[PDB]
Amino acid sequence: SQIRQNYSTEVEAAVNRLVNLYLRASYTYLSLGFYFDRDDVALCGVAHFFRELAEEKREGAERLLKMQNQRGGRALFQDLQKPSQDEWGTTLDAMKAAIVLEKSLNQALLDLHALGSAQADPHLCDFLESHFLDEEVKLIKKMGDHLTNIQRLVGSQAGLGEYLFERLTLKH
Amino acid sequence: SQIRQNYSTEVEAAVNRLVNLYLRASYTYLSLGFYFDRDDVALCGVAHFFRELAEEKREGAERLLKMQNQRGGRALFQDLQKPSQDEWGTTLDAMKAAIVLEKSLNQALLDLHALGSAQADPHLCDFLESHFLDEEVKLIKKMGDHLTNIQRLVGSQAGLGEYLFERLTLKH
Amino acid sequence: SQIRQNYSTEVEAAVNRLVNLYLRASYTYLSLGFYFDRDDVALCGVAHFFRELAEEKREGAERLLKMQNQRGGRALFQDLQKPSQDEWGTTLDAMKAAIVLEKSLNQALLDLHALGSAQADPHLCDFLESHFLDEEVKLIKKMGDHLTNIQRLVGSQAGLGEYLFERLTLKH
Amino acid sequence: SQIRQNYSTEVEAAVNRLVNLYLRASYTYLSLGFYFDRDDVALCGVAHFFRELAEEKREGAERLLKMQNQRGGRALFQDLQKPSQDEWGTTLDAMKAAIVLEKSLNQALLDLHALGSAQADPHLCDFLESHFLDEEVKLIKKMGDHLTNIQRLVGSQAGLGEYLFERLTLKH
Amino acid sequence: SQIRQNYSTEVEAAVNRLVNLYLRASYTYLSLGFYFDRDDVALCGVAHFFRELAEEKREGAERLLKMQNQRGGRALFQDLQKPSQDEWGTTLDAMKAAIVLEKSLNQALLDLHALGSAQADPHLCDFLESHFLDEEVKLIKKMGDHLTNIQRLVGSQAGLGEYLFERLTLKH
Ligand SMILES: [Pd+2]
Ligand SMILES: [Pd+2]
Ligand SMILES: [Pd+2]
Ligand SMILES: [Pd+2]
Ligand SMILES: [Pd+2]
Ligand SMILES: [Pd+2]
Ligand SMILES: [Pd+2]
Ligand SMILES: [Pd+2]
Ligand SMILES: [Pd+2]
Ligand SMILES: [Pd+2]
Repeated sequence: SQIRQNYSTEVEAAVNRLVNLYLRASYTYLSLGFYFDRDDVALCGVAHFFRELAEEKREGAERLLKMQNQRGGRALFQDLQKPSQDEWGTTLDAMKAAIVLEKSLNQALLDLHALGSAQADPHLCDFLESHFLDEEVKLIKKMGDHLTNIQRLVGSQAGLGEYLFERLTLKH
Repeated sequence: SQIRQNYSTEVEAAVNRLVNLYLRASYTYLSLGFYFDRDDVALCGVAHFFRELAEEKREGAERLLKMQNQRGGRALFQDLQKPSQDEWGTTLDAMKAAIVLEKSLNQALLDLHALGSAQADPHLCDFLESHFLDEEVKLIKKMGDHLTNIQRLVGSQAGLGEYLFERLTLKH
Repeated sequence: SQIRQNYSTEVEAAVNRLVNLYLRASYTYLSLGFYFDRDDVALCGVAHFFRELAEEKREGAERLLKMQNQRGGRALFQDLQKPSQDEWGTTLDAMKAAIVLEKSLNQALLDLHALGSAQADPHLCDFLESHFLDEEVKLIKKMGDHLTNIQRLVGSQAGLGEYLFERLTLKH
Repeated sequence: SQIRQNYSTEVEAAVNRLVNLYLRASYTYLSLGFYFDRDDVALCGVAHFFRELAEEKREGAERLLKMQNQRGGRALFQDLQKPSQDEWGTTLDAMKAAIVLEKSLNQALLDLHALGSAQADPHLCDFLESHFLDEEVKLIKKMGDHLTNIQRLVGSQAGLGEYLFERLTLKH
Repeated sequence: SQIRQNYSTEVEAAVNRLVNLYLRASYTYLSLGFYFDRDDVALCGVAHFFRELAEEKREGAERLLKMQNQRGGRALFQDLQKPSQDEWGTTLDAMKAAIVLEKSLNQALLDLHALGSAQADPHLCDFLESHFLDEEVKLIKKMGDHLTNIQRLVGSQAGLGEYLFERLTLKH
């Protein structure tokens, strides 16, 4: 290094883990994105929603890696586990799986902020705030909104509701 | 001629047949296009979808004919059989008939490419690639997507789903 | 006069009657237009569709009156009977009543053309062609298209279909 | 239907026949268009002249089909016979065959107008006037002009005249 | 090298030969181009037609050489034989010699594609397709068209036809 200052080995390690988490989340969204582009699923707006998220999670991993280098920490990459599912069911199933995924990332961010606080590392605490914490809260709110609307559309005709939600809410 | 080189009589004949196939497909789509413009059918977006395809298949026949002349082959036209139906039923029925039609054209293209390969005619093989093969794959994918969405909309209220699909997917 | 030439008293009288018919049709559409603007009916697109027709039928009467003066005939106005209904029921009911109304105007136009032919009055025959006959055919076709779509939307949930048709077909 | 008014079964049938005629004429011009693009014929302006006509005749069939639906008639398609020739000889031969073809279409239009008159169908009579009758007269006049100029160029050197006509009159 | 992969010595050698062929063809067209600029020949459009081809064949050799380096093959240049003639006779003679030349290049391209296929070298097969095969087919078609028109103009007055072709087809 030569630059490292007030940056604990504990935070460095947690940041590398959080990179793996974000990359895993990107991979999961990549899978979701292609599943909804299958000719037997064919929900364009849902596919684009998840493809967009795959890109956001990748960008989050890259921002963490840049920060790791800015602090004099060292990136360490691990094997990326495949997503939990090969097929993702309905839009409802997928949005449920998405909120749980996001909740898990948010909790990892909270655990890291807690560690930053315990380690008296305010640069970390700020970094997470501006790039990650508020973004997660806004995203989880949106998914909750979507889940509520998906659920109101289930009714007795599930196909009709799945079509209308994709057409009228997720418009490409 | 004076220009013909490496262009077998077998390929020349197959190209003339494929022209007839494409023209037949154009005629079929012309019929479909007008059927959905009937006052007792009246699905504007479906009519435009098939009218657009009638034009594409005609253009495909014309490109084959131009290629036939470029190679020194001779166009031979045959009687064009009328479409298989006078009335085409629902949007679902029509999209089903469309995919089968496209599959039959795609298989004719594949048979011709195979013949090109057996005849060692790379100009042919390339021509088909760029103008026909990838276009068919994209088109069949789209029709599969449409079929999936049509089918999800059938539910218990078929009229409602047929209206919504035309309004929200085929928007003119 | 001083200008009247080849213009029979029979045609002059029929033209005055046709003016009354067109004005009556305008009045009927005026009533329809306001009925769909009632707070307990409230179908904006349907209201605008009929208001637009009230204006078209008025313009048709004015064109006939201008022609009457161009030929040296004399406008004679009669009492305008009120519309056949005070309340018009559903969009379906109204579109049914509209097509019958239009059919009755079209038949009056046909009867007048027949009279023009019997009276050897080609200026009349042409006038009706360009301003009235083709317009009626296009309009009746459109109403037939609408009726078909309204009817497909009735299903088991009439309110839903009436709302969707107004929102998605009659968009203001 | 629900819209059909003053539209006889005789006219409906004649319109379907006239569609077949126009489509046949389009096919004939398509054949002519490609024949003049053969490397051993190679008269660019003549090819474009006939290709342009193939498109015009197709558009004429489509306008008739649209009108058939506007009146509440039902399109019925028949097998399209191949053109009368596989090879078309000289520009002269082709222009001679073109005028006869056009004369045959014009006579079909005249027969249909006569039927419209006998059936007291002024909408038909007008439709044919504006879209077909005057167009045929202008086109036949042009072909007559071309035939006269082709014939003056035959002389003792037929190749020279055929080249000059294509270069100087049919300029692409 | 360090980059060479799936690139046989047989293909490398054939590519070097094809470079020599293309350069020879450029030289031949250079000779043709200047012959038609002689004060006692003086056919401007014919000169420009061949000068343009000299440049195209040179560009083809350069594209092959670039590809040879892209694959890790090594350019080897050989003595360039002078053209088969010092004087080229009529436009007809020259266009005849041009088509034979082009046919010989096309056959070399076909032989190389065949070799690519036997050597399982798809990058080669594609390269030839896009840059060479379709270009040759279009060019040979054009020369066939020209030959047909030249021949129709010979008549009984060869000078007149040679002048008219240069003026009216090869316009600079
Ligand atoms: Pd999409
Ligand atoms: Pd999309
Ligand atoms: Pd439409
Ligand atoms: Pd439309
Ligand atoms: Pd309104
Ligand atoms: Pd409104
Ligand atoms: Pd051309
Ligand atoms: Pd041209
Ligand atoms: Pd020059
Ligand atoms: Pd010059």
